[PDB]
Amino acid sequence: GSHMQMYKNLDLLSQLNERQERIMNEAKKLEKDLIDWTDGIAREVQDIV
Repeated sequence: GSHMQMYKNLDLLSQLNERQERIMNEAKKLEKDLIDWTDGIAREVQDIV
């Protein structure tokens, strides 16, 4: 009845939380790639200069 409807809706959090964890993972990835890019370019430019 009303309670099961309520529980099914509360349970949609599962999918939303999956998405939140994906986006957080992609932000961490991006941060690490930006750092590694910057460090890698600096080493290369130092090699040139």
